[PDB]
This record gives sequence, C-alpha cells and structure tokens, in this order.
Amino acid sequence: VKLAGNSSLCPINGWAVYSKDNSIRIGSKGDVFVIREPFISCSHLECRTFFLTQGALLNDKHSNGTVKDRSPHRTLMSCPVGEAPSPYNSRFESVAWSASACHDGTSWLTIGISGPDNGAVAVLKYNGIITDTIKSWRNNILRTQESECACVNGSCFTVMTDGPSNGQASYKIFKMEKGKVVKSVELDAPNYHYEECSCYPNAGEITCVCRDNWHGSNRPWVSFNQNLEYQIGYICSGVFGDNPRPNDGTGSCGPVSSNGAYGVKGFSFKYGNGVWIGRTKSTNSRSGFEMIWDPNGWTETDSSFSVKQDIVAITDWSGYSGSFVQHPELTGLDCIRPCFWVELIRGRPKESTIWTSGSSISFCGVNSDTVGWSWPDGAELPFTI
Amino acid sequence: VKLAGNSSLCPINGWAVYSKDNSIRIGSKGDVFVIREPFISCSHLECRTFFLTQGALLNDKHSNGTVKDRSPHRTLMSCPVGEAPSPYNSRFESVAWSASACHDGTSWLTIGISGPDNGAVAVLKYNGIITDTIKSWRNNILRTQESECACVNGSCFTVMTDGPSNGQASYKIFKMEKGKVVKSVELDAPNYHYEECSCYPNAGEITCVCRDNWHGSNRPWVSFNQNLEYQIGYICSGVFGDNPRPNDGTGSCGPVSSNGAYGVKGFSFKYGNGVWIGRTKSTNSRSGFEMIWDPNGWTETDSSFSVKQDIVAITDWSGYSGSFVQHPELTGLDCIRPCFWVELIRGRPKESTIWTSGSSISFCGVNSDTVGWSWPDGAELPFTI
Amino acid sequence: VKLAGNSSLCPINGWAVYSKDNSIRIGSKGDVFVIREPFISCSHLECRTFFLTQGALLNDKHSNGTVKDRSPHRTLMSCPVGEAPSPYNSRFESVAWSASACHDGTSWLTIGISGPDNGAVAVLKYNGIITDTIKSWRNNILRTQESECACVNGSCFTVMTDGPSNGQASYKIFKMEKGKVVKSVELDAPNYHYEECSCYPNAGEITCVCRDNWHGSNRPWVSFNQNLEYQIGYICSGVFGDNPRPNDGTGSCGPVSSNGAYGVKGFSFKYGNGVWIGRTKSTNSRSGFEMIWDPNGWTETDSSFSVKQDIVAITDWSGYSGSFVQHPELTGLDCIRPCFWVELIRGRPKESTIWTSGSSISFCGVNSDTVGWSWPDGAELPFTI
Amino acid sequence: VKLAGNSSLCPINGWAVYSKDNSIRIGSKGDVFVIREPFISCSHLECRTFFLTQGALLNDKHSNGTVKDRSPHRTLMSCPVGEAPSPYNSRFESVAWSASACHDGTSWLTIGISGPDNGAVAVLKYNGIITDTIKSWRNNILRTQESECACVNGSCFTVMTDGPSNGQASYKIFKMEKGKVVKSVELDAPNYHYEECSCYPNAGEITCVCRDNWHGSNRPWVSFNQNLEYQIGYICSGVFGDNPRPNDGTGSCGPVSSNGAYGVKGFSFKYGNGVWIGRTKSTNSRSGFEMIWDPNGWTETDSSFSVKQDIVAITDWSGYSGSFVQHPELTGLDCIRPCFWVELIRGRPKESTIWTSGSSISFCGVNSDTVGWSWPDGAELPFTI
Ligand SMILES: CCC(CC)O[C@@H]1C=C(C(=O)O)C[C@H](N)[C@H]1NC(C)=O
Ligand SMILES: CCC(CC)O[C@@H]1C=C(C(=O)O)C[C@H](N)[C@H]1NC(C)=O
Ligand SMILES: CCC(CC)O[C@@H]1C=C(C(=O)O)C[C@H](N)[C@H]1NC(C)=O
Ligand SMILES: CCC(CC)O[C@@H]1C=C(C(=O)O)C[C@H](N)[C@H]1NC(C)=O
Repeated sequence: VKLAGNSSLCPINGWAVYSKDNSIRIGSKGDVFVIREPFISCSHLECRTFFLTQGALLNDKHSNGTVKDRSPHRTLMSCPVGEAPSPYNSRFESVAWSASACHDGTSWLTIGISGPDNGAVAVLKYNGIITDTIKSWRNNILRTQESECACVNGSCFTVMTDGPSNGQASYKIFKMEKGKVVKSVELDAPNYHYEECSCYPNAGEITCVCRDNWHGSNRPWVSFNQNLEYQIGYICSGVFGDNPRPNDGTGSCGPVSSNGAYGVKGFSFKYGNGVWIGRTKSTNSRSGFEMIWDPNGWTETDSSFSVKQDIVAITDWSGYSGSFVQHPELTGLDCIRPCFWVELIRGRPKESTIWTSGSSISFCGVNSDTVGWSWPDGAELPFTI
Repeated sequence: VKLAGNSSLCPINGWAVYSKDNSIRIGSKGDVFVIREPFISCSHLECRTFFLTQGALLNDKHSNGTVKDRSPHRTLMSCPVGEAPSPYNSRFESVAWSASACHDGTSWLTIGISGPDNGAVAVLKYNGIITDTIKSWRNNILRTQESECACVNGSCFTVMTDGPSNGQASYKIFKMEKGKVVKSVELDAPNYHYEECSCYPNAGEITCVCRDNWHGSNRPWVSFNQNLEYQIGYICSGVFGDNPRPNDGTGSCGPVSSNGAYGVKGFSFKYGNGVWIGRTKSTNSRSGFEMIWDPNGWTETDSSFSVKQDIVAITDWSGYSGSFVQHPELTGLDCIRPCFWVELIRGRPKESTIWTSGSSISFCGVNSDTVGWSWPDGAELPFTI
Repeated sequence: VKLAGNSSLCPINGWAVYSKDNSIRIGSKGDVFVIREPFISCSHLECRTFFLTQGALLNDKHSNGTVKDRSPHRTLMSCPVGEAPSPYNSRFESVAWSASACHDGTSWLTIGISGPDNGAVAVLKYNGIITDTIKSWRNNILRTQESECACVNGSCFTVMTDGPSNGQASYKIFKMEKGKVVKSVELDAPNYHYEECSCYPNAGEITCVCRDNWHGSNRPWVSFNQNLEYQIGYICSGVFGDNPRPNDGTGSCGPVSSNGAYGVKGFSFKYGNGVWIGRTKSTNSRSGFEMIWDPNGWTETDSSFSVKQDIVAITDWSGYSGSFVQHPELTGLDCIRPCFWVELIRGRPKESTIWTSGSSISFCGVNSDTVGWSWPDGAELPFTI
Repeated sequence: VKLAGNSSLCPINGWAVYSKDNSIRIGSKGDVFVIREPFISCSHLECRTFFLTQGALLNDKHSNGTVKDRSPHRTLMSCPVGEAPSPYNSRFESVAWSASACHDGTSWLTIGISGPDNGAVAVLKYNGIITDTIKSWRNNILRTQESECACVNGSCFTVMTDGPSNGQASYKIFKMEKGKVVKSVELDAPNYHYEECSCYPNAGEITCVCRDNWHGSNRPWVSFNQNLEYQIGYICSGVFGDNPRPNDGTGSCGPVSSNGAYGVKGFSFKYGNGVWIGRTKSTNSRSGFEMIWDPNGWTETDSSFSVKQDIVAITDWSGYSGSFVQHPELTGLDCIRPCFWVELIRGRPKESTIWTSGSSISFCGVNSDTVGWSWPDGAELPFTI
C-alpha cells in the first residue's frame, strides 16, 4: 500500500548516530567503488544507500582523475545502509552522473541523468523498468537532487535545474506516479538559484532546502502542494548554512551575497518558525559538520540560537549532506521521522592524491538525549595510489 | 503463468540508456570474470545478464590466451543487469562455449554447448535441471544464438548452426516446452548463412536477425510461426548492418558479397517495412555503435534513412550486440518492448594484452525523447598483465 | 510470535563443536574485518555472529593501532555463524565501541554505544530503526555486555555499567519492549563490580555471570524477574573462573581478592547448586580454554570438580567467551539449550604485530557424548603487516 | 513434504555435463577456499556443493601443508553448484575433517566429524541445529561418506567406519529422522572393508558402492531396507574400479587383493545385473576419469564391456568421485535420476607446491546422446605460492 505523507514531522531534541560505512578505510585493501554524491532513502521495509560510482575501485589506476564530475562510466547503484559500496553488494540502478530516488510504498523510483552537457536526459525507472524520460530544456547540464525525492499519497516529487551554475538558471518541480511525469511546473524565481535540493514530505506537502551556487551564503527553499502550487524564499537566519559563507551575523530572507558565490549541498528542517540547520564547521572549506537549532530562525534575522551538536570536527574533512525520512508505515510511529546523512570527501582538490571519493555517516531524529562528537572518514592518505 | 507473446512491439522514438557494468575497469583490481558473448534476458520479475566466462579472472595469469573461443573451462553464468560478473555474485548456469537462454514465465531455460568441435552437445536445462540434449548433426562446431531465445504461449524457440562458418552450412529452428525439444525443422535456405541470431517474439511469432559470416554484408533473417512454418530473407537496406561491410550504397534483398566474408553478431527490429538497425560505426573493425531508423528499409534498397542515434564513438571499441525484450507481464505495458545490449571488447586481437574480455551496456525502446552520446568501455590497457 | 522464555536449561553432559570461522587465517589474503568482542545470538530461524569492527581490514595499513578499544570508526555488524566477517557478507547494525543484541521472536534488538568516554550514548534499535537512547549517568565510559541480551515473554533485558573499571562503579538492569526502555533499576551492589555480563533466560527469569575487573578472581552474578526484582552474589567455587586468577583452592561467595584486579569476559551456567564453568587454562594470560563441571560449586567453596573438557590448549591464544541460547521456537525442543562462544585474540599486546583482532569458535549443550580437544585460531603471525 | 524414495533409477544412455566450478584457476587471484572431499547433493528445490575447507585461501601462506587431512581448522561448508567456494558465497555447515549430508524433502541434514583420532565425534544437524551426536566406538578415526547420504520416506541413512584403514575395521549403518539416530546396525562383514561409501536410494532401499583401502582392487557394496536389513558383496566385473588397481582381467565377487592395498573414493550405479562404473584412466595414480557400461558386470567376472565415455584425459589429474541424485519432487520426473561428481585434485603429493586443493565437475543420467571429452581442472602450477 502507498506511503501516506499526511503525517507531520516528529518532534525531536537531538540526533543519534545511525550509520557509518568506513568505505574509504576499507577500500584501502577491499574492492570498494570510488564514489561521490551518496544519499540515504528508505522504503516501508528497509533503508538503502544510493551513490554515483566512478566505474572504478579505490586504490586502482582507474580511480585516477575521478574528480571530473561527469563521465560515461558514472553509474547509480545502491546497497544497504552502513555497508561499504562494493560490486559484491551493490545493486545496479541506472547510468548517471546526477541522480535522485524514492519509494512510494509500493516500488522504488530512481532518477538517473546521463548524456552530454548540451542535451542530457533523465531516465526514470519504476521497480527497475524505465517508465519515462525528461530531456534538457536549456541545454546546459540538466541536473537534479543528489538526495532522495519525496512521495505522498502515491505521488513522488523532485526538483531539477537547467542552465548556469553561475547565474540565473531554470528551475522545475516534477510530480510523478508509477515513475511517469504527470505534471511539471517551472518556478518563476528571478534572482534565486536552486541546486541539489533536499526535499522531505510534511503534512501532505513537500519542503525543499537547497544550494545557491551563484550568489548565496544562506540556503533557498521551495515548498508545494500535490498540485505543484508553490512558494519560495531563503532561510532568514543569521546562522548561515552554505559553505563557503561569512561569519555569523545578520541574515536575510533573500540571497546573502557575501561569499555565497559557490557552495555545497545541504538541508534543513523547518518546525513552525524554527529550523534545524546542518552545516560545515569551517566557513571556507568542507571541513567539519554540526547541527544547530535556531528557534524562530526560518523567519527571523539574527545569529542567536539555542542548541548546537557536533557531528564532525573542524580538523576533519566533510562534504555534502542531505535529508532523508522514515515514514510511519516503516516505523509504526504517528509522525514522519527526520534523519540526515553526511558525505565525507577524501582526495582532490584538497589532498594530494590522484583521486577523489567519499564515506558516509547518518543520524536520526529522536527525543531521548544525544551527544556531539566527531565521526570522521578516517582514511590516512595518500594511498598506495 | 506463461508469458503470453500475442502482443506487438511497442512503438518508439529513440533509445534510453538502461545499464553499464564497467566490469573491465572494475576488474583491474576486482575479482571479475574474463568473458565474451554477454547477453541480456528478462523474466516476468527481473532482468539478468548472461555471459560466457573463461574460467579465469582479469589481471591473473590464467587470463592468458583467452582469445581461443572454445575450451573445457568455458562456462555460462549469470548475474543481475549492470553488475560486474564475478564469482561472488554470479549464478552458475551451464558448462558452455556457446549458449542461449530465455524465461517462459515459469522457469528459466538455458542452452549450453560443450564437447569437441567434431561432436558438440547442447545441454538444455529448465529451472537448473537437464531436460534434453541435442548433439551435432554435421559434426562441425554445433553452435547457437549467443543471445536470448524467444518464448510464446509456453513454447520457447531457438536457432542452431552446424557446419562451416566458411560457406553453406546447416541451420535448424527448435521448438521447446519445459526444456524439451517437441519439434524442429532444418531450414531449406540454399545460399544463405545463419549465425548468432537475435530472435524476438511479436504478435505470436518469432523474428530473428542474424549474421552472415560466409558472404554477406547485410543481415539475414528468419521469422516463423509456432508450428515452425517459416520465411527467410535478407534486410534489403543500403544501410548495411554487418561488420565488416562496405560504405553505404545500393543494398540487396539477397547476400551483399562485398566485404561480407566475415561479420559480427547483431540485431534489428522490424516495424512494418521499416527497421531499427544497430551497427558499428567503422566499416572494417569493431569500433563505435549507432542506432539507425530506415523506414521502408526492410524491403527497399536505398541508403537513405531518417534518424541516427550515436551509442559508441568510432574512437572506442565495441563488438557483439543483441536484442532482448520486456514482456507485458514484466512491464505492465500492453505491448512487447524492444531493448538491446552491446558487448565492449578489449584486448586481443586489436590491443597488445595477453587476454580478451568484454564489458556491456544496454538500452530500451521509449516514446519520450533521447540523446546520442558515447558510452565506451573506459579501461586503459595494457593491464599489469 | 514472541519467544516464551518459561522453559528450563536442557540437561547436558558435555559440549559439541558448533562453529569455527577461521577469519584470521582467511583474512591474511581475504577481505576480512579486523574485529574484537564477537558474540552469537539466535532468533527463531537463524543464528548470527555479531562483532565490533575497527572500520578496517586485515593485512592493510589501516589495521594499525587496532588495540585502542574505543574510536569513532568502531561499528557493530553481523553475519551468519561460521562465516568470516567481511564487508561482502556483513549486515550493518550500529555505530559502537561496545554493544549487545538479541531477538525477541519478532525482530532484532540492537544496542550500540558510541560517543566520548565522558558522555557515551546507547542507541537501541528494533528491526533496524532507532527506538530509544540511553546516555551515560556517571560520565565515565557507558559500557555493556559484549554478548547477547536475554528476552522473555516479549521483553528483553540487558546490563550496563558506568564509572571506574577501577573500583566501585554503577550498574543498571534495563527492561525493553520493541526496543523501548519501559523500566530500569540500579543495583545496590556495594563492593561488587559488574562488567561485560553474559545473561541467559531460564524459567521466566534472567541469570547473568559477569566480570569483576576491580578485585575479583571469581565471577559475580545477577539474576532477576520480569519486574527487575533481583539477587546478587559471587560464584563460590574454588575453581576460579576469572583470568588472571590464582591457582585453584578455597573460593568465596564474595570477591576473591588475590589477582582479581583485572580480568576477561566470561560466562557460566547454573544447574541447581552446580555450575558449568568456561575459563582459560592459564592463570595469568588469555591462553587456552576449558569447560569444568563443578556440581555445586555455585554455592560451595572447594576446588574439587567432576568433569573437565578441553576446548583450547594452553599453547594457544584464547580470550573472551560468552553465553548464547537456543529457544524452543527455533529448536523445537522443550527446554532452553545452552551454548557458548570463544574469541581467539591474535596480535597485540602479546604478539609483535601492529594490530589486534580475533577469530571465533562455539559449542552447544547436548546430552550425547562429546570429547575435548583443541580448536585454536591457527593463524601464523606476523603478517605481511 | 518428505522425499518419497519409492521410485526407481531412470534408464540412461550416457552422461551430460552438469557443472564446473574452475575454483583453482579462479583462486589464482580470487578469495577461493582451499578444499578437498567435495560433493553435490540436492533438495526438492536446489542442488548444492558441500566441501571440507582447510580454513585458508589459495595462494596465501596459510595454504601451506594443506595435505595433512585432519586438523582443528577443517570445516564443512556449501555453495550453489558450479560456483567457486569462497567466504563470500559459502554457507557454514559444521566443523569437520570428514562429512556427509542429504535433504529429506523438508530440511538439510549435515554430518560433521571432528576431534582427535582416538575419540572423534560426529555432530548431526537438522536445519543447522544439532539433533544428535555419535562418538567413536573403536577409538580409531571415526569417519564417514564424504558424499551425500540417502533419504527415503522421511528417513536418511549413512555409513560410518571406525578402525584401521589398514585391515578389518568396524562398519555401521545409521538410520535417522529429523537428524536423530532412531536405529543403527553394525555390519557382519568379515574380510570386507568399507570406506567413503556413495549411497543412493532406489525402489525404497539404499545401495552403496564404497572404497576398500585394505586389500581390494574392486569395489565393495552394501544395500539395505528401511529397517537396516542388509546384504553385502563386491562388484564382480573384471573392469576394476578402485585406484590403484591392476590391468583389467578376471574379476572376483570378493576382494581382489592385487594392488588394492590403497584406493580412492568412487561409486557405481547398478541396473539389474549391469553396472555403470566411474573410474580413473590410470591404474597407478589418480589421473583421468571415465564412465563404463558393463551389462551383467555386477555379478559376472569378465573384462568385456559395451560402452565407454571419456570424462577426463589420462594426461590430467582427477581424484575422488561420488554419486548424487535428483528426486521426482525436484525434477518432476517419475524416476530417481542418477548423476555424479569428480574431484580434480591439484598440488601435493603429485606436484611440487606447498598445498593441496581440488576443483569439481559433474554429470547427470540422460536419455538423449552425449559425448566423451576432457574437462580437467586447467590450473597451471606452481602458483605464486
Ligand atoms: C553543474 C553544476 C553543479 C551544481 C553546483 O555541480 C556540482 C558541484 C559539486 C561540488 O561542488 O562538489 C559536485 C557535483 N557532482 C556537481 N554536479 C554535476 C552534475 O556536475
Ligand atoms: C565457429 C564460427 C562462429 C560463428 C561465426 O565463431 C564465433 C565468432 C566470434 C567472433 O567473430 O568474435 C566469437 C565466437 N565465440 C565464435 N563462436 C564459437 C562457437 O567459437
Ligand atoms: C572500560 C573498561 C572495560 C571493562 C573491563 O574495558 C574492556 C576490556 C577489554 C579487554 O580486557 O580486553 C576490551 C574491551 N573493548 C574494553 N571495553 C571498552 C568499552 O573499552
Ligand atoms: C583415515 C583413512 C581414510 C580412508 C582410506 O583416509 C582418507 C583418504 C584420502 C586419500 O586417499 O586421498 C583423503 C581423506 N581426507 C582421508 N580421510 C581422513 C578422515 O583422513
């Protein structure tokens, strides 16, 4: 039976460690895929880890310039959470250098994008079989979430971008049933910039917190009904969420220009006017990670907050981070539980190696107490190469 | 319940990437099988990749002269689509240096040929247990499809050749049920030459497009009803499908002798008087791949065609290619969906390695739009050896 | 249906070899996890081996200081009994450097403790999803069993410690249902020291034999009802079970102070006033192992016993050992079968390697005859390093 | 439902190849266990390969003196037929240096002997849980089949030996239900010698053809009803089946003393007064294998025969071989089908390496035709060592 998403986000006090895959430490010897853009998404029975491989293993020559981003060998595969991604435990999903995926209660929907930069195509699959296709409409790198999509009452939603990662680009929301596009709407978002959105379902509606790689240090959002009627904005909190970003201060409900000319994928959970913010600890590099609870931070502008919980130390490498949900039909709870993952990027451009790849760690909602600490990748570089 | 095959091929506009195993790039370090002759075939529940191993792994000494073709260690195995063939994820099917396979809706049927060249024997299995045997009748390398057989209303059919790959040889169509040959017929096709046929079910009948290794540059075909009543011909198009072959020009409905003394296994999908032709890009070697729609090309002699979709660039190695299907019981559609796979050969005799193996990529029908691009093997030879 | 735990320990005579994973001998080449603190636990259908990896593999550089005990990369995983723990056959369970686990008949309950020594938090999971959390109440290394928990009539119970591994500490017994803590009690055990308890169900109650690391050469025990009403004491048998320990002699029903300033993890099965004692053969190091039947050494003080059954020769490295149970719902028997496992520790600090890890062996109850022997680890150190 | 064993052996004309695992060729690089004494057995759903590992992998130092036979690290494991035995694809079964196993229609019954030569104990397991124990009764290496046991109407029977491999030893037949010994009888076989019997069910009774290591070149046999009422004898054919053995000549219905002071495990299928013999091609060493049809050869004494089918050239190493069956509940047939396997031993003592391991190949009855050929191991020694 389909996942009803009419339930609300579960109240919580902190975050508890859920998984850690040590893929990079293990891959030092083991046959572990070199990856990037990993993300967790759960069905009504299990939770999986999706990722984009480089069609090569760690410590092998084919792992060479795996910093390039888009290639013909890039593929989307999955394995159960906490496990190291290997050819011996990974399920093939699709050929792709940018992807998304979600479970509607019945079957899995995977979105993989491949092809050249001037005409990339999104192949949609439902239970492994191709159910639709979406071709680039601006011919400038059609790309997507790199985190799970959201399903509600049997419909799943996602967000895509086409155009410059440099300035005004085109943005679209898509609704799908059985992996087929039943409706789509382009957002009329002049001056906004949307990339790699982390979307979750709450009370029958979707909410997405994304990345402004053009000119924002704070994160932009988009929420919508099952008819794609939407609203847009930026988190007004002075506790800036992008990286790079400036020192905390006075935020704005609009794009914060200072230092937001690049970025990193992230997420945030909205509760009333409050927001849980996941962000790096550094303001310049993808180092460290922490969770901050700013009550009344979604609508106000100030750098004051209530709680902060360490996830990774400033001295250790972090990277992308996304949100993922647990539905009542998998949990037995009467609310939609929030969790998040963090990508731990090793290699280039920061480290002198011939390769780039990443590990993952994840946490979940919870009302019981927690603790901040540091759960870093742990590999010692360089490798035998 | 048995796969019904009374439906027609789904109408289509282009091809959407379905998978890429990256086995060779992965095998540089991973315990991946050395193979050749890989093909895809689906049941009413999953799609799998079959292939002929060389009882050895990549980058190991036993990988030596793996260019030999036939030997006692050659075995037919399978794993899920897109995954690299390895001993930790592959199901053993049969001992064979030539095979075929298809699912009738109930169980898998596998056909593996082993034994000496002067008296080979095909072993038929149904759900993993031997159900029949077919021994060579001409005593000269009994061989078969190297791709999926076709099943209709409980019956599965295949084609086998016995005799010279050099000139006139004998060809037989077999009809089976629960893996037992209930009927067969020897094709009265003087001056024709059949090999590595790609057969597919359509409107209750089978259609096979094969390879002329004796004297044809265009491909031969055979279609037949469930009682083995058949018709034979050659694709008349001036867009020659074999490799080697001559530059495009005036085709023929009979064997085009120029350059057809050799060949490569291939496929083609017939729609009315039109055909989707899959072929290499080079006219001499196994380089590149492309999809071509020549309406009225199945019966007409002209090198004019409508659409062209690139799959593999001329600068990269390709190889065998075959057709495979997605029945309604698996898809939910009301038509039989056409898909294809391409074998990417690396090593001897074109590269200076001590071995020969291959990777695979596959695509499927689709009405939505698509894009041409290039999805090559990507491994850099030579290996550590 | 829930595992009723109202049956009694089956009457037995000796122990029969159940399993041996040779993980270390195998990892010399294979991709085996470097581990410690392993233990078995069974459901109503299968038996698994749980363990705490070091987020690295044998014979790889990351295997370095794997002697350190606690780290962020330490994770709790599991695989079927007898199989070598590997990233290709292990299910991820939880991030932890101390754990426990058991099956209530319906789903698996896992307990993984992580975080800093001054603020560790226990993450309880039921069927893979977080259901409760427990933070350190004495801010001094919250730790647990390192062996299975015990479930009765739908409820599972475990024991945890917080405070000095050096002297008087704080001990608590928890009661959980579907992984949620419904009740907890602190033992009023002045002068006692509980650590790494082995608890088993019997006649509707729980019995634990633990490790006194503070000042006992004999072992302490706790037994309690389903409402956490309890009783405490020490095994009085002059056949001292802790290691190190003094030569056998006159025991005590309280802490035997000579040599018991350290210890190792163990177990014991109480029968009437008698006991089956598992122990190392050495009085000083974790060398050798043997089972001893002191009929009524549970309450009596005399170093005399009836049967001795060798499990590992004095010349070979041994280590931790714990109890694990079969239930009637799994076995079909009408009694609770006792079984135990043994950790074979190789590496530091006794051998000159840069790492520490371990193999496992197990035995089960049984009435028919048996024989003692020696089933050591068998790996030859050092390794390629 | 239980496997009725009331049907008779299926009439056959030759033997078709069923599988080949290439375990050693693959092990050159892959993580393949080192093993000996492999054998196949089938349930009502699938066929598996059991084997006794040496607790190490090929091409690793721990693969050293793996020629010793018995050791504490020896374990019984299994994987699907055709697959190379590895720690990634192998199910653990029991600790043993001698074993047997069979499926009764409901669950697997495994038999694993371990312990010292003067007190070995066989641990029986039903569905993975210990159901009985049998201790040595002569204190001289209790040993068993090293192939599959036979099940009929819900009962499985096996054969065990205790005593000298040097002369008169004690032989016993065991009958078990759900893994528990319900009856047992000791054979009154003076001047007979039974070891490593291959037993198959037929018309509700069991027939075993074994190895005489004492003083016989021909093979001894025992057949018995479901109440262990039995009959013994020796195959009378002058086509001697043991190895070593003298050149073919005049056989004997009793022990043929010339050259039978040692031997190898083998098998045979009796049809009326005829027999299908499996044997090596060489009379001195375990080289080559072949099937021979000697009608009226079970009771007569002559070296003449009707059919001979080659399985392994004399130029290549063979080794143990045994029988296995496929019941009607698996095949759908109305008769019990005969098949067999052959162990291809490589290394010591015939080859200069530091190890000993084996590969496997198997065949099945079949009415259709077949062919003789040579399917050897194919590994090139020595290895990197
Ligand atoms: C094309 C711009 C896009 C959005 C900023 O770049 C991403 C940034 C990345 C990054 O900043 O690390 C890595 C992503 N793999 C890349 N996505 C693609 C499709 O190339
Ligand atoms: C024997 C002739 C036959 C048909 C052309 O050769 C094939 C051509 C091949 C090729 O052109 O690459 C490889 C196939 N492995 C081989 N088949 C067998 C059975 O050896
Ligand atoms: C903190 C004291 C505790 C009980 C004695 O130490 C254990 C002893 C050990 C040992 O004596 O070998 C190894 C365990 N990994 C360790 N547990 C933790 C959590 O560090
Ligand atoms: C102990 C005598 C017995 C029967 C002849 O020896 C077998 C012969 C063998 C052989 O001749 O190769 C190998 C078996 N692994 C061995 N079995 C045991 C248990 O040691």
